[PDB]
Amino acid sequence: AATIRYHEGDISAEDAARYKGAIAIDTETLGLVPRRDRLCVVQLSSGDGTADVIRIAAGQKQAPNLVHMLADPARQKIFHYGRFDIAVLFHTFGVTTTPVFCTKIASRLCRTYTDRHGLKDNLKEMLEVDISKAQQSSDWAAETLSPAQLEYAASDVLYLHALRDKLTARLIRDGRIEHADACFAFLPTRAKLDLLGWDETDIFAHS
Amino acid sequence: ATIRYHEGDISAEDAARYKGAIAIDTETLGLVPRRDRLCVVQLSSGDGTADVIRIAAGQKQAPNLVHMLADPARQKIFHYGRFDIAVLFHTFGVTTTPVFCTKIASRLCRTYTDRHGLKDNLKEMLEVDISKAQQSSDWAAETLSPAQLEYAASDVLYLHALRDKLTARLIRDGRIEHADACFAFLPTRAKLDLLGWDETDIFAHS
Amino acid sequence: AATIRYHEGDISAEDAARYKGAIAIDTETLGLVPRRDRLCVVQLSSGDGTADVIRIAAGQKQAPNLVHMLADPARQKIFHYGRFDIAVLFHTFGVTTTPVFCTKIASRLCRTYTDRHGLKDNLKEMLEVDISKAQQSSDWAAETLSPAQLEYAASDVLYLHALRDKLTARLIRDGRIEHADACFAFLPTRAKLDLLGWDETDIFAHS
Amino acid sequence: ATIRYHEGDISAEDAARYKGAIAIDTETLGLVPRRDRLCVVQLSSGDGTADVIRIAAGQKQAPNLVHMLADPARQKIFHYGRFDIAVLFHTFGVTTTPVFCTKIASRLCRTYTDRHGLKDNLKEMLEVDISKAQQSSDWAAETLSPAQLEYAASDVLYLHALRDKLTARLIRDGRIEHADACFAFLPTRAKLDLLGWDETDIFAHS
Amino acid sequence: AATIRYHEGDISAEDAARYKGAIAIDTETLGLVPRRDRLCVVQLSSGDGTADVIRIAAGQKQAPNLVHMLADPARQKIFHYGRFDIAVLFHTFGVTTTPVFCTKIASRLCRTYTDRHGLKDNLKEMLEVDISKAQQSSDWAAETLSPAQLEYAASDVLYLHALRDKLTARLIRDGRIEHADACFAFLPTRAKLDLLGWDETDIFAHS
Amino acid sequence: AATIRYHEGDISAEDAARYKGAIAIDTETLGLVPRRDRLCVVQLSSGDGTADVIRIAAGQKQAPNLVHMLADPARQKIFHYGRFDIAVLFHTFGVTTTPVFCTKIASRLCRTYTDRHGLKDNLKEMLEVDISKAQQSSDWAAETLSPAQLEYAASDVLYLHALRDKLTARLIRDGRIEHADACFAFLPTRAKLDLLGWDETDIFAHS
Amino acid sequence: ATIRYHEGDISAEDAARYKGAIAIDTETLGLVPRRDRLCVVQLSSGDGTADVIRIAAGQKQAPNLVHMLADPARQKIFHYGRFDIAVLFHTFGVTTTPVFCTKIASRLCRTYTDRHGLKDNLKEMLEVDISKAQQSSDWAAETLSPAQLEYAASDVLYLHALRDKLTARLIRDGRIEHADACFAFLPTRAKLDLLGWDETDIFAHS
Amino acid sequence: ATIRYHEGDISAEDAARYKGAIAIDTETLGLVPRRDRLCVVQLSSGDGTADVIRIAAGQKQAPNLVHMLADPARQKIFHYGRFDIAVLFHTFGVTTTPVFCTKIASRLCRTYTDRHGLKDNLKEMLEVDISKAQQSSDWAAETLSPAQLEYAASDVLYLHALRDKLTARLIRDGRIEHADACFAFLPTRAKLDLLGWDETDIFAHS
Repeated sequence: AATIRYHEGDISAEDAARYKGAIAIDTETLGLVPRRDRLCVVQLSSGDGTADVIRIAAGQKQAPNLVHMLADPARQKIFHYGRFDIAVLFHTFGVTTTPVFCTKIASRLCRTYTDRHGLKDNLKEMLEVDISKAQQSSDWAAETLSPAQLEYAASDVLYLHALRDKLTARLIRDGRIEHADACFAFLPTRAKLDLLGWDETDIFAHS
Repeated sequence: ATIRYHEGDISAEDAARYKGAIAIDTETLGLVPRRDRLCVVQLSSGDGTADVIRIAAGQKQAPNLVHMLADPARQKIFHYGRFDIAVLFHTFGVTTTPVFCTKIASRLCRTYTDRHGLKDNLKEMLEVDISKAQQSSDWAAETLSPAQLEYAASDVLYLHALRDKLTARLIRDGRIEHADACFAFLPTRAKLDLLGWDETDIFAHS
Repeated sequence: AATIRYHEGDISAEDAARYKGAIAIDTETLGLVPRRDRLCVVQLSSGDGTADVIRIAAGQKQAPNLVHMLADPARQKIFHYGRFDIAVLFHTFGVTTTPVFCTKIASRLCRTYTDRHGLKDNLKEMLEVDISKAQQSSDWAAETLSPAQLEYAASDVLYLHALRDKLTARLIRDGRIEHADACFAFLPTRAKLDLLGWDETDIFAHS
Repeated sequence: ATIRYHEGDISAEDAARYKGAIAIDTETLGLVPRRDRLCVVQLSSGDGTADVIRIAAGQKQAPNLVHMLADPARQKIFHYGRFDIAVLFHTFGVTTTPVFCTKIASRLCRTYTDRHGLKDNLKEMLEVDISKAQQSSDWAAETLSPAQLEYAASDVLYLHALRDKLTARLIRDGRIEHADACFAFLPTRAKLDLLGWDETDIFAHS
Repeated sequence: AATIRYHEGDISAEDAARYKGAIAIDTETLGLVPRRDRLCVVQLSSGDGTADVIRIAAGQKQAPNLVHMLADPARQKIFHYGRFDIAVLFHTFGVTTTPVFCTKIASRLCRTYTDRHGLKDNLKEMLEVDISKAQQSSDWAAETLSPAQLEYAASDVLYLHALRDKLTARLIRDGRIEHADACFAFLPTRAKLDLLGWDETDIFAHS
Repeated sequence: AATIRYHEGDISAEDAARYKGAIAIDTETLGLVPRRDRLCVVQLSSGDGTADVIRIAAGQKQAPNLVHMLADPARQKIFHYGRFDIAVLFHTFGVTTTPVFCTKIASRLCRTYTDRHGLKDNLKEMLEVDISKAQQSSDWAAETLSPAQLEYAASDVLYLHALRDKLTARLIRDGRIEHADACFAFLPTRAKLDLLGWDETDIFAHS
Repeated sequence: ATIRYHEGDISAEDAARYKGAIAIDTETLGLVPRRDRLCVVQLSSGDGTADVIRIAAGQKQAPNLVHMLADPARQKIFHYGRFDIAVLFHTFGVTTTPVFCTKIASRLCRTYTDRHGLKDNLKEMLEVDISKAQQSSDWAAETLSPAQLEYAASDVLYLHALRDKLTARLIRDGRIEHADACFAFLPTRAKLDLLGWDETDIFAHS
Repeated sequence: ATIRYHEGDISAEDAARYKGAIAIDTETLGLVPRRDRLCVVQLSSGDGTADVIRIAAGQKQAPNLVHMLADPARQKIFHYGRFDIAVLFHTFGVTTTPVFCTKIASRLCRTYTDRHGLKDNLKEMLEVDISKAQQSSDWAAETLSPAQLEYAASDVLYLHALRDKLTARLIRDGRIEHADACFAFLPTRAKLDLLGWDETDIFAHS
């Protein structure tokens, strides 16, 4: 019945069964460099106002119930800036998350009247929802996640279905849903190119 | 006879020579598609001959060429297709598909150099020499010169061979799947450029 | 009698008849790239403390009463940074707005003691009028403009006659009215050069 | 006899040769008008001959030249008039009008190159070769050398022909009206430079 | 008896006679480019807590009582960033102000523990005096200077003797008084080089 | 019994005897350029909540009790950004401080989820301790240090043992203690290379 | 006979030639170790001969080479060891120690020049000429060419001599102790690069 | 006989040749005075001959040279004295005064060029050719080579003549008083550099 369902290592089968459709997802790590900074938390939400928070142990390389969800082509995974998380999940578990919807790419493609494409600003404008970023820069490898860390992790996925729905309607209205879908199809490759060593260059540029 | 010249569109007879992949480049009045009109489209089937099609100011149709560009059964090979795909969509409304880009391929496998232009690729990969002297000529000239026609043909005459060599390197070095995904995105990348995202990576934060 | 007169598609003939002289004008769009971001609103004021707000539909390419006002050489159009709006109006309707007075160019030419040439700062110093920029970055394509969007649109044109008058007096006092008038005569060409593809370069520079 | 040399001002007799447009350039002690004085003004009527006028330190009048510069009935042709118009206004108080600038014209039509200098324009458009060797000489020298006089004349001898070729390109490519509006603004752009706006586009936000 | 003695055109002989020693001085203009932006106000203080504020008219090229003070080698002129004001005064009146003490140069040479060398920060640290910069960016050519403009002009010179005295003691303590004096001797040339056309380059650099 | 024990010139033998293990240490100077800006204060703490504050006189080149502590290989010296202080101490006294632990290097090596590696931010996150930076940019050469300067100097060393202990545990947890120890072994050379003339280049780069 | 070629690992017999310091360089597919695989390791004992070891894709062991790299009794000499030490650790898991880097040495003593590459060092310090023509070749080629083998050997043949000359300069100019401390840190600097600190000095504020 | 070589200090006999202005330059181990020691001081009286003084590591005195440098009755001529004045103060504690700097003079009068180095000044102003080949040599060498001695002498042999030509231009173009004030500040500018203000103009806001 909990708003924040906590797991160690992997999601339970009962909680994975809550996800009959799209899966909202984010991760927390020790930093922005996957080969240096380990995966610490994976958080998920089915869009019903509750979330799963999964603590990932140091050195952990399998999470079979979660990994099946990530690879399942029948269920879309929704991220805000999936470029990073898709890379972290491939680096850690060897899974290519697919198919994906990225609300940051979607924001860039339809919220053409602003330069503010972060999650907090998207949720404020599109949903009139306030989230706090205070815990983004904390030690996510802690043995005991703090109440504030659990709040942040859950709130970071609780609103992604609703945000995707609003941005999808804007993309359809403004004629860019096809462009968005092509971006989402390339996103796992973009993440893998980062891991391989092209993380600071646009492969489509001249240089 | 190795450079077949056409006004406006390739003939149906010459289009029928293209039984497989189509090497393609364009020439324009500059690097800004909405400012700098398409002036030439050049094609080769990889048999050592080329078709050079001169495009008129204001021309909006080229039915035989457009059918080739849209034909999903025949790959189109470009060097830096990001630009030409945008120009072709801007001019004719056609989305060229499917594509292979030898510049993207070069960037993904020739990791030991920063020289990814066509001339350098042709020299290293094929020992073929081309001259870039006519690159900055007036492609809207009333009469294209013999030097211009030779330059335009040379930009397409070797793309099948270059594609094959770079594909072998992509296989050897493990990046053929990444290259194919880049090629699948390339028409969208070109369309995003036309809409004013030309100086930003849509996959970056900004 | 309304302070904010609302129109769909075009201004009414009765309201266009209010403009016996200069026309204060601005636009709202989906962003700063005319070939990508459609025109959404045109707002006008005759300088009497009231404004016309005209919602422009997606795909709309004619607005005959408005376009006649924009092209009428007998009535000056007053913009703050007309470089953008003149381009948007030419892109959308094919009209070359003329003649124009730009209060941003005027500010740059006479308010030589400051680097703050935006509308809010000009209105504060020159008129002791406060305006809020909160709604500048909103979805101007909304089917129902919000009360805050209507306030912003109206306030954005309500003070331009008064601002033009103050800046004109400063330009005369400080000896730069001729320079300003030459800038205003070039402004439609500058806007058209942006649309053609020179939007990021000064055509008068070496490169 | 093809380079007519004058001290201070052109003679009335030689000014009367100019029945139409006046090609014009200047030489100075550098690129900062309030620091670097005007040293030479060079003119050509487009007939293959030039007038070279040497300007003295502190000279504030040149009545025959100033009458030509202000005469609204005769166009003045410059390559990058933005600079010379400023120098002439700073020195003599004259606003040169009306003007044609071949550098603005080049930027508006030679969209396929970044080379908009005079030497490159003359080579592409006219197959005329000029040498820039004396560009960085001391133009305030007590005696101008034959090389300096040849350089100064060559900067004006071809501007009518270059104007005509670039005008044809502006017609072909649809930008003659934009060019004319730029020329109408150019004297104001030059005056804004003298006032300290030389490093900013007055039409930008900043 | 006034704290702020106002003058039009030139200081009176009676008020110039108050200055038996160093003269604290600043100017106000229409901006930072002397050939474009006219001199509007010259303000002076003898260090006794009162100031002279002299309005300079458009086109005015003489101010004989003031100019004698500026040129008088027997009385030091104290500026905060005299590089600018010395240039403006030479451009306007043809006078080379000498000798000078610049409290900004002095601050840079002895307040080596901070990057904040403006007047407000110097007065706060060295004298525990607060001044407001609100009126720095105002129209100084106004026919009627506002009460706030008069306050700003006076406060800008009221504390310069005291600031010079504190910074002089620091320069002596820390061994850099000779360097400071050499900088002050070069300052009029530095100002003149700005007017001539070297305003954006250090003449002592390679380029 | 004092929380802040004050010394002129050198620490007393009795107070040096308090340091049976690691020595927390910082300095204050007239600025960031050792050849220009003299050493003014050395502050130490044994980690018991009290500190020694030693005023260094102008021109002073010996401090034998302090220098013995700095050179003693049996006692670690703990700095936050020791690169600077190690250089200042070598420049002033000729002593090579060794061995060292730098909490800024340690922070950069383990607090990989943040870009905020200053002392104030480290103490806030790692210890929930607040310090004020108000007095960092003050005149540290004053004959009479102010109460606020004494507070700042003491608080700057009071928490370094505790910070070192927390960061050491993080470095061990995250696998980078060996990297940190190698950085600390190079740190005196890095400081000396700064003094010699390589202060603006990484000697390990290509250029 | 002066270039001994090996597949995969140096032979035990040839490793036994190395009684003292070991000059070493590598060749790769580019400058990003996790992207661009190790292709060649080249060694010299300083006797005018070299061992060139070609490394296979996916190769993770080279026992004789790794024993040399880890042997604390024999110094390894590199020019810009920061890169090669990282590549060797990434590929084989070995931490090369102890090391001398002639590029660090050059930066610490050749204070009158910005030219710290190997070719310039060899020319000034030894009057030895090497050519960099094969620097940007495909080092993963199925067969390394004679030019590639000569280039690879020349990169190690002179490092003992260069080390000796630069050591003399470090003694003369007072920086040998600083150099030795840099060499002691160099393996850590290389490991920090692999972890993503490659564009930051860990000793700076940021 | 035209290059008189000295160890440590000029002889009293050769110092007595200098009855007027003293042309002077130095050579060092690089551009950072506290890192890169003074190695050579070269002087000329303007008579076509030079004194070259080799400076030892750690040398802190040179009494005859220092007396010349401090002598207020004899001007010292440098090209970019900002550097050498700092090196001489750092090494010997002497404040060289009074000075003329031909690089400052060049910047104040050769307003039509960005080429203010010595070689370019000597070529334009005197038609004298010097070669910069030894600029980046090891000036702390145990034996200075004939090429080094020729380079060092050539840096001072023409400074009187260059000073005279640039002074004439400063007179012509109205900036001799500004130049003299710059020269009066130059020793302070050099001392501020040594104190860490070397990358900032003390007269700027920051």
